[PDB]
Amino acid sequence: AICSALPTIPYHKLADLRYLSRGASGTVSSARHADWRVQVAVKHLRKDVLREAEILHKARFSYILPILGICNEPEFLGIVTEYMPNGSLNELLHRKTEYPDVAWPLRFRILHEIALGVNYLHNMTPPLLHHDLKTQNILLDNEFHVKIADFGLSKWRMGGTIIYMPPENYEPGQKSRASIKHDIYSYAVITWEVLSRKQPFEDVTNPLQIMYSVSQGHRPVINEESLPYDIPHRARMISLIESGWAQNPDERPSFLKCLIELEPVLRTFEEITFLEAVIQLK
Amino acid sequence: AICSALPTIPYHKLADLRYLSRGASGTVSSARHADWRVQVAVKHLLLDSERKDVLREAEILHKARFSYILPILGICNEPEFLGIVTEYMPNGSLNELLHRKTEYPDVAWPLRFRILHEIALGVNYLHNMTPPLLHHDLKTQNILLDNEFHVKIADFGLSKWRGGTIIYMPPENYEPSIKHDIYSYAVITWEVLSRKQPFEDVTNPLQIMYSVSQGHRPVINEESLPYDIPHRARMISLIESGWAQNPDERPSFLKCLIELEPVLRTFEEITFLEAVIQLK
Ligand SMILES: COc1cc2nccc(Nc3[nH]nc(C)c3C)c2cc1S(=O)(=O)C(C)(C)C
Ligand SMILES: COc1cc2nccc(Nc3[nH]nc(C)c3C)c2cc1S(=O)(=O)C(C)(C)C
Repeated sequence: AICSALPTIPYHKLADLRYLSRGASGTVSSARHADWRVQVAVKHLRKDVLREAEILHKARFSYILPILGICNEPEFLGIVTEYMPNGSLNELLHRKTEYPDVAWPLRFRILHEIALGVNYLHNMTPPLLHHDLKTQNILLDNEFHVKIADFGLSKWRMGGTIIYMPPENYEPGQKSRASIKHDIYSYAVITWEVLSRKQPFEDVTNPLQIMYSVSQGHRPVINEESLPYDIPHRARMISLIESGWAQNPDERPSFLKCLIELEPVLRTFEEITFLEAVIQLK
Repeated sequence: AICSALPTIPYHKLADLRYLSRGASGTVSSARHADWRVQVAVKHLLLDSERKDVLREAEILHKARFSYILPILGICNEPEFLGIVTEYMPNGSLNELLHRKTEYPDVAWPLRFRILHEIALGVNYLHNMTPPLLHHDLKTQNILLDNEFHVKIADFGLSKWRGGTIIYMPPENYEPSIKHDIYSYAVITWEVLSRKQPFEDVTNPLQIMYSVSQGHRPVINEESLPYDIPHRARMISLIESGWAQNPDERPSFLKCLIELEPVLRTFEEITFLEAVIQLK
């Protein structure tokens, strides 16, 4: 029966408000809270903003973007969260000039924390299904620890890129929106993307042509060029990817199964290697 | 009107339960959550008032959620067992970091200043709540350190909405205030910058209490606070105003933070990372 209320933040308490990005969800800005003396992120532009705040507030966990409050005024409506200084996983994987090396321990830690975050959502009462996982909404804190964001399409078990969407979701309905095998598919594509640092379906022009290929059973390429033979635990990771993005949803594993497979892999990395991987990025 | 409920954790979902420490508040054990696959910490203990105290602590932790407050994950509320489940802090307490000198020969200045800044950020947040939450039991022992040595404030047993060690207690509190936490903070600051035990040459805690009531404080000289400390004069000023005999002369955490902000800006981000790697 222990209940915590989300604080209401007056818009005038946000100082040094600076534009970060503009998306479908709305505009993201950075700011500093004048009383709390911390940096914050603000997602702004009704019911859909409040629904996302409610989900973030209820789904609080170590690998979920921490919500600090809501701006609910006639003048302004926005979601206030902790500021993620290292942006998104998408930026880390594809900004190769900015990041020439992303050490294996760190890539494996990121994959483990994404699975830990999604598993938590799935274990809630009732289960919370993300349904829009992408490298763009896997955010990175000051020490490159994962924070999952974007709960706009996230539904309680009661436009942009399609590369993380299972083929059965292309023509939606009751069954597809209800599916508990959607997030694992997205996770399988993210895993491939993290281990290769390549754009899934890079050689395909139209995203509609990607959709046609995926429905036939075609997936991002698994070979020596995309996934080199020097990748730690390559065979095990390939097995996880291929089961995760299987055409038949029934053949895709649960996040629990995924985590039990990843735990021995993560134990082979000494703690200092995670620290060294992060310093290499600065 | 957005409300979040604290999850109830069945005791059987806590695997590898191992003793860590025993305190006045209760026993602390480490464990792993069988479904969530994460390491956790459990603070556990049979009386109506004793049960109510644990529920009070869990309520405070749940309501006072913030970046520098120990994150609560759930409550174990069973006939068989009653406990508070939180994130596991792998680096223990600030007390251990400052005084285990063989384990930690160097604690670089950027990290010491970052710790001091995060303690002030955490306490300021508590003070800014509606109504204000006053810690009233700040000590180096309940300043916990996460995997990257970021601060998490714990122990909300004595924390009130507006025993043990007396070294962090203002003299007016001996015979029973929004000016208690700043006093504790001033002692913690001295302790962080010196790595010495406050009043180390005293054989009885009553001798500390008598000294403090007479306006005497931990020594500030070249031996305790060397001349090579970054921003030494400013830090000494903060310490001395923070532990002033007259509570009215002690600053607010807002003032304290405005004082610390330019100090923290002089350190490049990579120096914090290098300070942590030096500890491993
Ligand atoms: C450094 O760039 C960003 C930092 C962010 N920190 C926290 C949250 C962000 N976005 C967000 N998602 N959902 C909510 C409710 C909020 C505030 C952040 C977003 C960015 S960004 O927009 O520049 C990026 C890296 C995603 C393009
Ligand atoms: C590594 O040692 C500890 C880690 C801890 N991690 C999280 C919480 C702890 N204590 C706690 N305080 N309040 C609550 C509700 C809880 C669970 C931790 C305590 C320890 S310890 O007891 O070994 C130490 C370092 C304080 C002596």
